[PDB]
Amino acid sequence: MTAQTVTGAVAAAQLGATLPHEHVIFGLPGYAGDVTLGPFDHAAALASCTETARALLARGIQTVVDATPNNCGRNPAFLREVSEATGLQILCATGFFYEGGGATTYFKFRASLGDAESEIYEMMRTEVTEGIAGTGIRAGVIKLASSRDAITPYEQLFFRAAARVQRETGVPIITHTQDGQQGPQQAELLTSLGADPARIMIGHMDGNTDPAYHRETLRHGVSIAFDRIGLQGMLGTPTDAERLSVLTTLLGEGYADRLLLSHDSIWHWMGRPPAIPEAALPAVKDWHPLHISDDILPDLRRRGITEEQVGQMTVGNPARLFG
Ligand SMILES: [Co+2]
Ligand SMILES: [Co+2]
Repeated sequence: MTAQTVTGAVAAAQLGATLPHEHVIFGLPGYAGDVTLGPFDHAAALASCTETARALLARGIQTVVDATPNNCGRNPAFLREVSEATGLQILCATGFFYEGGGATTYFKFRASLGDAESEIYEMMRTEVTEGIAGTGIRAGVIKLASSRDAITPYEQLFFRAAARVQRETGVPIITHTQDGQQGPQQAELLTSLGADPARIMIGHMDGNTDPAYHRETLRHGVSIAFDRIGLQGMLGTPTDAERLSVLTTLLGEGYADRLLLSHDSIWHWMGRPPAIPEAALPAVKDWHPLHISDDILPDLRRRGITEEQVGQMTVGNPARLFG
């Protein structure tokens, strides 16, 4: 095992309770073009993010997996600052985001002129085994993403590169699914390429409310994450009540060792600060990284989920997957 964090290798048994998909900082592609009126205040970001990390530690959370793709404001050196200041363990990612998420097209262009898969493979392999941008800070997971209606031929370059790095290094893979679709397809493709199903987490599976979809995904041996908990009724995301309805069904069916829980929260936004309109405030009220600890786990316990099941989802599963 060992997990590769931004401060170094840590044993699987030292990961503790983990949030496996969050964003310490995050910018939607294009934020860097808005630098003049949306500059990065490093001191303010560090204060805000350290405060958040201290709050998680208070709740028994010892590790966070930052899922931020390379083109979405990823900043390993900043993650390391937050980690060294607080003791919160942080894994960072290597990967690029879905083909309708912007940026792109740099590799789209390179793919049209040459062997982009091989170049993406070398990037992922270098960032996992040696480090990111000269810093010596290594990625502890590979980030993949697909579009809603298909895993596009362009997206597949990244899936094929990631599978090879996975086979060679053991590194975990976590994913983005768009609008509650393609989970079975991701699982099929990655397993078909010989990637280790005990080291794959199919993401945003809470985006779909039909348990048959989750079950099919789960036939492939992989883990699945209800990782946007708290983001409610916003652009097709279900409510947390709908999420927990599906989760308790799956727990009742013995799936606790393959379910994981997160918020997909953003602790500090790159670019201009977010301007949330009045009618959207309910959607984001509970969308912050203390919601699972304070609201969700106690609610599951009230519903009859056992301490053993909660510990499996929040501690056991991450140790196996990331550790
Ligand atoms: Co995502
Ligand atoms: Co995310």
